[PDB]
Amino acid sequence: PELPEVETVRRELEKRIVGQKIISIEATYPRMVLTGFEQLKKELTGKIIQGIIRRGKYLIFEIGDDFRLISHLRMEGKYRLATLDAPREKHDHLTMKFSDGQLIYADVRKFGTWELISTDQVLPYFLNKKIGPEPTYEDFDEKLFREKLRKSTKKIKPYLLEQTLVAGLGNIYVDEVLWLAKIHPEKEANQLIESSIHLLHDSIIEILQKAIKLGGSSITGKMQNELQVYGKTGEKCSRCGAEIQKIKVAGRGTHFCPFCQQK
Amino acid sequence: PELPEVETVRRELEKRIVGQKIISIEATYPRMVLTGFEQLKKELTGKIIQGIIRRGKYLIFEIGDDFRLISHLRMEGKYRLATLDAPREKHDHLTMKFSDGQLIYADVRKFGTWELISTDQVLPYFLNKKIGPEPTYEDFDEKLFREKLRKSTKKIKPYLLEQTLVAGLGNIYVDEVLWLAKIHPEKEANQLIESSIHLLHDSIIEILQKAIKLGGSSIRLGSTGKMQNELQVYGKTGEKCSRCGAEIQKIKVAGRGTHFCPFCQQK
DNA sequence: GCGAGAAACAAAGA
DNA sequence: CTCTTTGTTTCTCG
Ligand SMILES: [Zn+2]
Ligand SMILES: [Zn+2]
Repeated sequence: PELPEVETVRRELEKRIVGQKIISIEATYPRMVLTGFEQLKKELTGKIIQGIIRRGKYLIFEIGDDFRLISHLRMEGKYRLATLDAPREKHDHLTMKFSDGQLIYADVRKFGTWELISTDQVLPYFLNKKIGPEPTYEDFDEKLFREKLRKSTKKIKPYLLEQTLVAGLGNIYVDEVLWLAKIHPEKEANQLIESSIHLLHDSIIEILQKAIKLGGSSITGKMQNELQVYGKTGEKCSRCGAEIQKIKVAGRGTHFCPFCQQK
Repeated sequence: PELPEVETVRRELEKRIVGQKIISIEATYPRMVLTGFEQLKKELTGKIIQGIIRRGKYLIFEIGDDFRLISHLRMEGKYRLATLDAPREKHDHLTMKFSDGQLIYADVRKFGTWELISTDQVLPYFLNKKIGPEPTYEDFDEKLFREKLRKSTKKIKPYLLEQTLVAGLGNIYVDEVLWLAKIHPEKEANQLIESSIHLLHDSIIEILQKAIKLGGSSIRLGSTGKMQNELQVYGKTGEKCSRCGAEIQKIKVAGRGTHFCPFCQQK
């Protein structure tokens, strides 16, 4: 999941679990709680979920007043709400039990993480990750973006995916955005023109905000209907009729139009 | 690679290339020759490799009389000897060709460097970097070492890594030394006792010489090492300390992965 | 001071 | 990027 998907998860959870008291926390894979499962159990049991925030692809549960739970799903993490008598599934790892149901975290890869952070350490935690700005016209400043790009010979796709220029792009939306901006994924950042950078800036926001609006991509989101390159190897570019190509860039599957996006 | 690995490489090359005349030097990544690839090609082509020395982690090729080739392998740099018709490999950057084969330099991450330096600028090259002493009893004076430590607030692990106190420790051997001397990586230099310092000094020499003897550490020319079997903490996270039984922990210290026994090494 | 970060880069690991 | 980490050194930041 990318930013839009995480934000969709944040909204669904906000509607459903805010106000709920945690009766118990149990784990079949405590190691995914990097800060220590027993500590987390001690501090959050009996507390009320007050809210759920997001920064980048990170979810932030406001539980009690002193601590926050920072959850990253990584590649395959998924939350579901189940009844109390719900049977286990193979890749369930963690559960928060409430008086009339439970919030289960599952992850086939076991990459996702929980981190218990004191409230005062949340801003620092994100500063320290060097996470870039939210992809909004409010936060994502084109001048700073331009300045950083002009200073780098990094290929634009991998650089965008670092999360430092702007937060929230994954493999799917980076390909979408480069297509929309007519930029080759292996173009060196400092070869981008000013106008090209402007369009890239806006396409980042426009695609990610649109995808939030459609509840993310499901491959129950609807953004998958609006994908122009991801998964369309061989099909015709809607803009020029060229066959969409798939190459590997810094180890990642990459879809692009060979006419609309040229190095 | 660290000092022991560079020494192992220096030995293997010394045995195999001294006396060879350079027929050609070619590069697919000329930018790693920081002083200018073309000048290097022009100055070394046709000359005989007379010897290879080492200072710290640096290799020093004596080729001809007027110039020295100073090579640093940084993180992953690797030399090998191949036949003349050898296929290229993905991360090969430079080759030095001889009449019966070639010496190829490869480096996945492209951190490694070559520099052409005139012979009478070699000693100043090293002085200018402030490289510390070689880790031998003869060169590594405990008295200077002590004075430098007593005067500094630096955390001991990053200070050792700087190469100025003593030359040749990298992330592996610094972790190993500190565990042997029972010193916490984050301990400030000036809080070290004279007896700690003495033990530290000796452990540096003892580990780096045992490492050279064992042909270096082969984790993932030079690649037949045995020292990796003698490691006590580096990469042993979650395993038992061999001295006290406690769980080896890993933390980050000045940006580097750091393995210690928290029982044996208290800050 | 100092330590922290970042640059240079690619691929493996969790 | 899903993100972090890696056998180094040199450099700028705060
Ligand atoms: Zn097209
Ligand atoms: Zn111990």
